[PDB]
Amino acid sequence: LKVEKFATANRGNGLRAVTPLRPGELLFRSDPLAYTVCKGSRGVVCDRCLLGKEKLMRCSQCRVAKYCSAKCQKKAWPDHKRECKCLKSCKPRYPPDSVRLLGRVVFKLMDGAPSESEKLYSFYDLESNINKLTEDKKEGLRQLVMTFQHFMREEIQDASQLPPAFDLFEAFAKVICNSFTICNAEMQEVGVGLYPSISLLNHSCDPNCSIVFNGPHLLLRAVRDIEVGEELTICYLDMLMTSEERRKQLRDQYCFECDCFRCQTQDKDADMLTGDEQVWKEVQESLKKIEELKAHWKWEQVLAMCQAIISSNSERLPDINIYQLKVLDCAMDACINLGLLEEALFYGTRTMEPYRIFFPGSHPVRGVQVMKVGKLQLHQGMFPQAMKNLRLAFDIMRVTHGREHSLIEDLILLLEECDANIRAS
Ligand SMILES: Nc1ncnc2c1ncn2[C@@H]1O[C@H](C[C@@H](N)CC[C@H](N)C(=O)O)[C@@H](O)[C@H]1O
Ligand SMILES: [Zn+2]
Ligand SMILES: [Zn+2]
Ligand SMILES: [Zn+2]
Repeated sequence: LKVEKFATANRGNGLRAVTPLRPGELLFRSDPLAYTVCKGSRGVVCDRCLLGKEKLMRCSQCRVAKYCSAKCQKKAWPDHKRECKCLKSCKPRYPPDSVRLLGRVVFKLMDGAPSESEKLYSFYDLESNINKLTEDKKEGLRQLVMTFQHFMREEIQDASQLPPAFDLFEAFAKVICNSFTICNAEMQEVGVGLYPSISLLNHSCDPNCSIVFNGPHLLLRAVRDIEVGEELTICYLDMLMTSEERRKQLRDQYCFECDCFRCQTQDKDADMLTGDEQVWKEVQESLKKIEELKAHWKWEQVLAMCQAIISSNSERLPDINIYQLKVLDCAMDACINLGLLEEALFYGTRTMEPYRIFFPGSHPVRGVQVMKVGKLQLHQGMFPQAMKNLRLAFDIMRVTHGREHSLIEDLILLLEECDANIRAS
């Protein structure tokens, strides 16, 4: 093990390097203690492997769980067995993701075989911040508790049917500040899970580690050189957020004030907020709907909304503005999913310099973005350009993804195809 739990001065438990670490070094890997497909991806991706398919087969008993294959259906049965009847009874209604997630967790906790996901830190070690919650938040938790009790009612009727140390209210509180959003290879949000060992990592806006998902599986890597004893951190948040926005989310969701170098010095805020507030505020507001559509894989609607914004703001709002940038990114992704590849490259190319600015060093989201643009270029026959970007994507993803991630093999195949096309030209 290259990492260990320790007690920090002022931020609870954390994780630290046992040995010197190099960029790209694998620190930990884990399957989830428990996970579920997220609200917007339900029925779009396989329940088990979280990969999207034109044809998924519904579970016969609930008609809610969907799978890409008989293999996935079977492997998922232990996790699905006790929720099947609960999902069935409430159809077409469907519980919040956290409720479905904790529904799985409670039966997992009764397995006598230790979960690998809990090697460093267990579900019960998870921070709940109970003494820090606002009254409005505690009220929302009590609403969640009631929803769980009703959702689970065919399987569980009383507290005596779960481990004594398990407390439903504190379990929802643990979920708020220890959940991971599982992303597919293209960085679309597809699931949510608990990975208790990985929950040990404290947050920074300039982290020395990063996580990536390959299906439900999580890989933790160093993303720069790290010294013996140094605290290991990850960034909890989207990079395309101002310091005021990050501070709000970290306060509201994680019960802390971020005092990192970036937050203290408003690092990159001026570039993020390029252009006129009266113009970009309208983009920010429009993104609420655009992001929700994207989360539900509604690509035609996303594209329509983004095109309206991109065309109307072209004379006034620069692409480096984070709101304009998010709209370009959504537009690109909508186009890729609809097979509008020339248009996708048009939007993706415009994201390149801002991504270089806002995702410094080695960040998996930038590696994936560069790979997407490289692949589009190769498709469009722009071989020298594609080759530079595919190599750049490799320079990044070798660190952020590593050779244990299946996307690296995919990338190598594109570079070989591009190379062959160059030699043939
Ligand atoms: N940069 C930070 N400054 C202060 N508290 C932090 C920071 N990052 C994480 N935390 C705390 O850690 C919680 C989330 C946990 N996943 C991390 C490990 C946690 N410190 C523990 O003892 O279990 C947050 O909700 C905060 O309570
Ligand atoms: Zn599957
Ligand atoms: Zn079922
Ligand atoms: Zn910060």
